[PDB]
Amino acid sequence: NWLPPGWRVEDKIRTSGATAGSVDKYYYEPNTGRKFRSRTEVLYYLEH
DNA sequence: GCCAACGTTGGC
DNA sequence: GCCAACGTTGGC
Repeated sequence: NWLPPGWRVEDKIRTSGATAGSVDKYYYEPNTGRKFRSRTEVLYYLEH
């Protein structure tokens, strides 16, 4: 994508409820493994 | 207070 | 209706 080196993205499928079958993505910072739950939040972190 | 789970919201 | 960013919230 436009992500830097060592950034991992993970799909998690919603298993239950009305939204079941929906996918949420999560972003992992390379050498810290810190977790962000959107693209707006990650590029903000990288921009500041 | 953190956060995983699932809900809500509005531009498309 | 889809998408996905973001609201909420109860169990830890």
